[PDB]
Amino acid sequence: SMLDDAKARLRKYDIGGKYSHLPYNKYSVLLPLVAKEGKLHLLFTVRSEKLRRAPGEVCFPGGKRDPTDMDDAATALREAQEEVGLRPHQVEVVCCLVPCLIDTDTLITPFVGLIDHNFQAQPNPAEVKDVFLVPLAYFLHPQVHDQINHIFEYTNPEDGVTYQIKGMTANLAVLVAFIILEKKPT
Ligand SMILES: O[C@@H]1C[C@H](c2ccccc2)[C@H]2C[C@@H]3CNC[C@]31N2
Repeated sequence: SMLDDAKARLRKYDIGGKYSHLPYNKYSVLLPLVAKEGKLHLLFTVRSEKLRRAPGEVCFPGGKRDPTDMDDAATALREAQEEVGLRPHQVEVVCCLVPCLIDTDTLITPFVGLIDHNFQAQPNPAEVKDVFLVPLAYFLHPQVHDQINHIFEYTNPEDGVTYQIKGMTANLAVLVAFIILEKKPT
């Protein structure tokens, strides 16, 4: 099946806990995979303005580890619940992808999660201004704009609204698309 095929591909790139004990400032992100209309999609947030860290940007759900988190996957799930109301029974964490090093003292750990078909996003307006889906296949042939910095523009065919996706978020989206969609019969 489509979902079993995706999880089996993703498992080959799981690094597990290999890098999780190193002494960094620690953040996790959840890359949430949603099946709709026979295709895979990724779920993105638009961050609120009132936030000190990173206002108005397109990002995956996530944030800073705290002392309650049992492990780095727990951080990602805690933060996804607070931002969009995703509950634990509604997500299966499939793997941990290559972490991202930033600013010399920070390590960001990405987890891929499969999302239950009955989940419906409840944006928390104190953290998130918007929540939207992008088909995974988009990231193999994106609409690119140069700010030189590469920026993707995605227009939702439902309402004509355009979103800009860039930086680590765009890099991780392309990676997940390559892992899941490369070399597939039609
Ligand atoms: O907040 C996250 C994590 C990263 C981060 C960088 C520096 C300090 C803290 C955190 C970057 C890259 C991520 C893209 N979405 C916002 C985002 N900023």
